[PDB]
Amino acid sequence: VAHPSLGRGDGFPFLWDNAASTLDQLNGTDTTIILNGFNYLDRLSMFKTVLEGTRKYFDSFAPNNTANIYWGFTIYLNWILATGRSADPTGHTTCGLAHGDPMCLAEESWWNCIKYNPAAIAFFAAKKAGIFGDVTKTIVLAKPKEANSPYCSSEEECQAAYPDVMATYLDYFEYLMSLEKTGESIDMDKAQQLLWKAHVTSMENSIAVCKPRLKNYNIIERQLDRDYLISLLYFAATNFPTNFIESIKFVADMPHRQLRFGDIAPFIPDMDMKKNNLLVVLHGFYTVHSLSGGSSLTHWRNLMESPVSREMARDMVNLILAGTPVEVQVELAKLGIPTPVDY
Repeated sequence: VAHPSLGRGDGFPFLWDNAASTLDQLNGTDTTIILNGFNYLDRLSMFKTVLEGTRKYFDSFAPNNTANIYWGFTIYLNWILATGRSADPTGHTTCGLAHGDPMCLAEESWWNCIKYNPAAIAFFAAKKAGIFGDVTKTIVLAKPKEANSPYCSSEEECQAAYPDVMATYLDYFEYLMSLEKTGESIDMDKAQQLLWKAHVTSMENSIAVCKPRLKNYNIIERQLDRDYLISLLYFAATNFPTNFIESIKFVADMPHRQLRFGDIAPFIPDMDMKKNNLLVVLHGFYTVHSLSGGSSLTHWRNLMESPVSREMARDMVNLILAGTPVEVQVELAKLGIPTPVDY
């Protein structure tokens, strides 16, 4: 069974070796490639194939492709599986439960809802850019069952429903492809900024359509979900790295199980101090955001235009990841955010 932070045991995702490295290895026929977006292993392949296709850009920094910035959502896929957050929370199907199909990722899961596109649409953008080489096969995606679903099931449908999402992931992969023609080395800060801009665009394009799924969870776990999504917008503006090491550091500090009535951070007794602390912090970003009418995020983005501000903001993120109990509003003030007051 998948471990929340360790994956299969060493940090790499559960069933890492079973996922495809190249499009050749995916199931299909001679004119089609078949992917089930609602299956863990196929989603893992959507990540792994891009990781193998982009390996050459990050090779001189570290072994085993661990400097690649595509690890972020790859590691979070393992975490949503390991913690039961991809399973059907309604009780209407056995999708994702141990007595049903444990690989199945539920349509009604809020986590699956927000994380689907950074797998699938990003995969299409990579293909279009030529990350995979030329590919004559047609991609066929398993279809959702809900009518008027937020989950798109083809290249054209995804393009039409989420055009900005497709475009921003494309910008990232097009920038990587340009390194082969300019005969230049990779600008890490610029590449990271490009990938973050796609992730953020995806989150923002999915927030309203995935919102109703929040109601399938109790109020404590549900507020964590909001806490997380809002916090991510703040973390992205800092250009914090989404490589292997940093991603492992984040999921280690995330709760290992779904929350329930009774859980109040930082006094959750089956979690270490680093997890309890991260939960307080996530809610701290939500509170600043909420009390300011979202205006703190706008200020934060403007301040994060400066590379020196971004470096200082990443230092605060490292303190937080180490378990240091910093007050978010007080730190944001120190970096020049006017901090709101409750009325």
